[PDB]
Amino acid sequence: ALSLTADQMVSALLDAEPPILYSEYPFSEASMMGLLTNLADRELVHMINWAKRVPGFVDLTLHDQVHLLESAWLEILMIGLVWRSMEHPGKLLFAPNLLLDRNQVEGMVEIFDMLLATSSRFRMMNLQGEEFVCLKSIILLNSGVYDHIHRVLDKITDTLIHLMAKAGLTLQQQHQRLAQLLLILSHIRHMSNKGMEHLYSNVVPLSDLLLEML
Amino acid sequence: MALSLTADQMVSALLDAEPPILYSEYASMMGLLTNLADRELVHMINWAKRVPGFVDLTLHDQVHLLESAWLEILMIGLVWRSMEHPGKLLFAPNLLLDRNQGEGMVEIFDMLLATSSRFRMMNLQGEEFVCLKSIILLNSGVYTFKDHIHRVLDKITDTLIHLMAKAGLTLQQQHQRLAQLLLILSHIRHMSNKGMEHLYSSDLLLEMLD
Ligand SMILES: CC(F)(F)c1cc(F)ccc1-c1sc2cc(O)ccc2c1Oc1ccc(/C=C/C(=O)O)cc1
Ligand SMILES: CC(F)(F)c1cc(F)ccc1-c1sc2cc(O)ccc2c1Oc1ccc(/C=C/C(=O)O)cc1
Repeated sequence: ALSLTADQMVSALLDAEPPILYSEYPFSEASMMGLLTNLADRELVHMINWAKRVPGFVDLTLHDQVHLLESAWLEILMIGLVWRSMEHPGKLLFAPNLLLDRNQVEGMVEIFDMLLATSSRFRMMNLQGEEFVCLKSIILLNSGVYDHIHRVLDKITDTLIHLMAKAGLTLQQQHQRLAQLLLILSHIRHMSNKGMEHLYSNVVPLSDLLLEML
Repeated sequence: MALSLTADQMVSALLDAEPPILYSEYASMMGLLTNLADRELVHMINWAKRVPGFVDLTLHDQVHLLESAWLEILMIGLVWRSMEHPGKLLFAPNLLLDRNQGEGMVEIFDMLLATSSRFRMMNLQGEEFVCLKSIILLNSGVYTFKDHIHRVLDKITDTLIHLMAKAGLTLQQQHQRLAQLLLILSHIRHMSNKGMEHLYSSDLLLEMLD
């Protein structure tokens, strides 16, 4: 974990990427929720396989692994959502067969627009895939900490910087972009909080799930 | 305007803009905190107006940023004051509450303690603190409304790095510490949302700015 170079870290994260799942082959509030709920359920399974391939995660106790996934699972789904929705302005790509707009469930339009704004921010910054997988790993490891983990987090920070330095950015630009990316995570946390609020205002067996994976 | 300020000039402006540490009046624990928060809000507006680049913004934008960040700013201030008091939160010098003094807020309290311990373990400096508080003000509501904000945010980033470089930290330790600090802002946002929904369980901002 702490032995990996920045390049080894990147390739390991890239190859550990979860597959793009499909929705079940007009919508109502109930039907829309059912599709999204089912999609998220099947995605959680792959998220666990991905998490167990994130450097330093399996080094943790099963107790800590459950706690980190329980806190970050919606954040991870959301950043995954806004990432694949980058090439679709004004639209969210939940699934290749499920591309929705603003007009496409009461109480969700606020978080929907927040996800759209985040996607536009990534597109404006021209977020790269190598940067995306680093941000996703950070979310997993940081969302539920409150010195092994912090050292792994520092390693991912070095990896991000390495990617920016290799891209030709000046050290000032490296620090600025790093700051810009990590501040977005605060907004992703915000969207998750509102999401966890609204959703639980069917798919929560991460403790159950992770244990049956063993 | 503020885009011409140096790192040291940015620090000096923020340090001198710092709000005073208010006192509590010499169950009803909520009443005291509500009153304290009310009086702190007035000074927060004065502080915000002195944050470099904040007055260059639309007033409606100034209001939006303040309403989105006001609890985050109150909390990071609390965490800052409580740094030298392990296991306690210093809402006021005469209002120092323990963990068990903290229905349901014991969760919010523990998160505030944990944040206080981290800043203590990181040995957060005052110059770093005022920068973090400035970031919170400018970043918390930027995705719920122009490019001026991001420019100002970029120079606060420049300021933070400068402070770390002056402290003697290596260039690797600089971006690592920068990352650690900003990741804590995510948890502060989390505490605010959890706090905001408990206060649940703001158009007067324009008046104070008018
Ligand atoms: C706006 C919105 F739809 F994204 C959205 C707005 C919110 F307030 C909250 C969540 C969302 C999301 S984002 C996520 C991204 C994707 O990769 C896949 C699914 C969707 C998921 O839909 C979901 C997600 C989880 C559940 C769980 C319910 C249960 O356990 O009973 C139900 C529907
Ligand atoms: C008490 C606590 F910190 F745990 C806590 C847990 C939460 F879930 C949410 C907020 C808090 C806090 S943090 C803040 C830090 C300080 O500088 C000053 C006061 C306190 C404030 O007490 C408050 C703050 C605001 C209000 C608003 C009431 C209204 O508008 O009517 C009421 C009480």
